[PDB]
Formats: sequence, structure tokens, C-alpha cells
Amino acid sequence: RPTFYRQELNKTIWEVPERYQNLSPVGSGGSVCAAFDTKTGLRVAVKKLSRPFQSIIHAKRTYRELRLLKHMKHENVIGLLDVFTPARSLEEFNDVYLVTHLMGADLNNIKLTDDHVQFLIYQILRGLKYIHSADIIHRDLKPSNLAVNEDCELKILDFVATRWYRAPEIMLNWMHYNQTVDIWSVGCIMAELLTGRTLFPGTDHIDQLKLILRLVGTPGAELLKKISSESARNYIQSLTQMPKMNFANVFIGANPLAVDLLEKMLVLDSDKRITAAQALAHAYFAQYHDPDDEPVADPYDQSFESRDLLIDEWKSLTYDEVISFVPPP
Ligand SMILES: O=C(NCc1ccccc1C(F)(F)F)c1cc(-c2ccncc2)nn(-c2ccc(F)cc2)c1=O
Ligand SMILES: Fc1ccc(-c2c[nH]nc2-c2ccnc(F)c2)cc1
Repeated sequence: RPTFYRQELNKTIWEVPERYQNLSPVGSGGSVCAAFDTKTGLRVAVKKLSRPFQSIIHAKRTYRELRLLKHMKHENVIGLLDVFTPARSLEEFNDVYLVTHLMGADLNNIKLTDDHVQFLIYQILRGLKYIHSADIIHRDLKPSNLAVNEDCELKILDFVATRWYRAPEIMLNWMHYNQTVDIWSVGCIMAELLTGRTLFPGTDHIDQLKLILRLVGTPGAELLKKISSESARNYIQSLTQMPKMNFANVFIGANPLAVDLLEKMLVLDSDKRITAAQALAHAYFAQYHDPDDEPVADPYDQSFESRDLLIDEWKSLTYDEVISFVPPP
């Protein structure tokens, strides 16, 4: 065990190892401080989880979160530098702190040149290929979930309405949506980077879908055959039929290859959207694409998601993950 020190930071105590110095509050959801990591010489972000073990739900969320962050090992996905607790045993274990690279800013704080959009969208797809290869769905892709440093290097995390980037099938509350909902979000972000405007700034879920169908058109026959819900079908079929808009007209002035890729990402029927791996080979990324440097992820065991355990059990599991953590090289 290293040596800890305690300080108060905005009605919130912090007990961190001496390796982390000069803590400076940085914003809240858990609470986060900037620090300097004396072991590496790097600026780090330290998140203290709040009430990680208050309820079975929080406890399982805490475990979720730590297992996920321990597994993500890719240049365009947030990685875990360190995890620690000031607790000396399972008995006294109550607090969890996560350490990551301090990221410059988000995508939210930044119309962009076509080459900038190429590189940023490339990095998102490259990270998402990786995430999707472990059978994870991000589900919350939006500019504020993308950290971008001054070199335009990009990492996906999960800390402007979320709903504006959500796939129309989620708006429709389809129970079996899949990983292509993330590709939808990337299409919405890409559009926003090209035009400087939110593509679908819906005020709620009804308005969200309405704006979506305005661009992409009402469901064709092939898609309507896949809808099980009678109510959803009455809704859909009762709408004034709209054709898919011409994306060339709508995005006139934008690189035709960016237009082509948007067409491939924002297809209404999710079975027809381009995957992340396919999008990487798209001609729009010829500057960047390297098929031998787009790794997939180690197998990821998410079987714990189906399990119903006591709070102390999820707490014990989390402690095990804390203790087993091996820092990155
Ligand atoms: O907290 C989170 N990030 C920020 C973070 C972390 C550590 C150290 C300092 C910070 C600071 F300082 F940047 F916030 C985070 C949490 C959860 C999560 C997951 C499941 N349940 C609950 C929460 N997931 N992702 C995530 C990662 C990759 C991905 F593809 C999708 C999401 C996160 O980045
Ligand atoms: F108005 C609509 C109708 C269908 C969608 C949709 C897009 N991709 N997949 C679906 C879908 C598939 C199976 N069942 C559902 F309920 C939805 C989105 C909005």
C-alpha cells in the first residue's frame, strides 16, 4: 500500500496516494479533480465515484463501470491508468477512485475543414470497431463524449441533448436494437461537424423521430415487415409518407465522399447501415485507413449482467477488480 493523504474539496473529502498531487476540482456528474501524477509526469483526471455501493443497482453499476474501463485498451477509447481505494481490507472498503489521462477538451467545444472531419470521424470509427468487436454497444455517443487533445487525437468515453444523436429505432422503443445505433450517432456527429448545426435537434422523442423521418423518409415496405408492435405500426403507417431526401442536395458543398458515407450511416433501416469496420474502408478515409492498424478487442465477459446478487457480493467483486488491477506499460 502506498501512502495516502486526505484533503477536503468542495464539501467532498479525497484520500489519494501521494503519487497524485495538486488536486483541482474540474466538474461534476462522481466528482472529478485534475492532478499531476508524479510517477509518470502526466496530468491525470481522478474520478471519485459517489455512493458506489448505496444500492444493489449502484453496486452493480460500479462493477459494470470498473470491468468496462479495465478492459478498454485502445488508442481511441478512454483507458484506465490506475484505480485505488484508501481501504486496507474488504471490510473497510467504501470508496473507489478511477484515474485516466486528463483530456484537453471535448468535441462539443469545436464548422471544421474536411480534413479535420476525416481524421476525427476516422478515429471514432476506429475506436467503435474495437468497442463493437467486444460486443459492447456504446449507446451514448455525442460530442461531449468525445475527448480531443490539441493534436486532434480523439478518445471515446462516457462522462446538448443525448437524444439528438439517438437512433430512430430507440425513439420508437424497439427492444432489439443493436450496435448500429452507434453508427447512427456517428452519422449525426459527422453531419454536425460538416455543417456546424445539430442535424436532428428534437425537443422530445416524438419531435426527434419526426425530424429524423423528414430527412431519411418514412419506413419502406422492407422495414415495415420487421416491426412487431401493432401500436408502432399504426403510428408509422398513419404518417404522411415522405421520400428519403436527396443527401447531395441537403449537404451541397460538402465533399461528395462525405455525402456518400453519411448516406451509408443514416440509412433508416438499421440492418442496412454500414458497420464501423466497413466504414473504415470507405474512400473518404483513404488518407488514414490502415487495415493492419485497426485492432479488435479481447473477448469481454458480460455474463455478470444477467446476475442478481446482493450488494455485498457486487461490492466484493468490485474489490477483487481493484486488487487485481495491473497498470498499463
Ligand atoms: O466515468 C467514465 N469516464 C470518465 C472517467 C473515467 C475514469 C477516470 C476519469 C474519468 C473522467 F475524469 F474523465 F471523468 C466512464 C464511465 C462508464 C460507465 C460504464 C457503465 N456504467 C457506468 C459508467 N463508461 N465509460 C465508457 C468508456 C468507454 C466506452 F466505450 C463507453 C463508456 C466511461 O468513460
Ligand atoms: F418509425 C420507425 C420505424 C422503424 C425504425 C427502425 C429503424 N431500424 N430498425 C427499425 C425497427 C426494426 C424493428 N422493429 C422496430 F420497432 C423498429 C425506426 C423508426
